[PDB]
Amino acid sequence: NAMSQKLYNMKFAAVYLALIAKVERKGGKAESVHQVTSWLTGYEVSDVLACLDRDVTYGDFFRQAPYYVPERIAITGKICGVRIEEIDDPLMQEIRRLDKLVDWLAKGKTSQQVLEKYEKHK
Repeated sequence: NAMSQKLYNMKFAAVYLALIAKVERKGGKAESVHQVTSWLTGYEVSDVLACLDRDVTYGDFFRQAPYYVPERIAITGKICGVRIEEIDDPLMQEIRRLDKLVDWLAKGKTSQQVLEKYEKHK
């Protein structure tokens, strides 16, 4: 429930491990989190894991994402109290899109089901 830009300067590793803990507490798997994070940001799963041993901030992880996936614009709706598509701050908006993907995992979707939700075909 970190809502402000104070989030950007919190350490990546602790913040990301808390996402995983949420999913594991609800019977999901750490690997599913890595998979949806990789999909969203363009980071390889191994890249995400390497960041656990760095002192990079959560904000700087998102600022340096190699390739945001086009289908992420379809990640709409509410999370952490606010409408994702109406978030003005572009960095917070990507962060909240990850929170939405992780919410699906905490709610029992596999990463395959989450990707299938947002990948759009002609």
